[PDB]
Amino acid sequence: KLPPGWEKRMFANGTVYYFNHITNASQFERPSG
Ligand SMILES: *[C@@H]1O[C@H](CO)[C@H](O)[C@H](O)[C@H]1O
Repeated sequence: KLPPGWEKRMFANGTVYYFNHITNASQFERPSG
């Protein structure tokens, strides 16, 4: 589905984004590394 450590996450206002649990990185666009 997603690259190593990445998973979907969401803000309290209902806005969805991508988050890396291993590196603490974040993106509004679907990740590739
Ligand atoms: C939802 O809140 C986040 C920050 O919590 C961000 O500003 C988004 O743009 C907003 O839609």
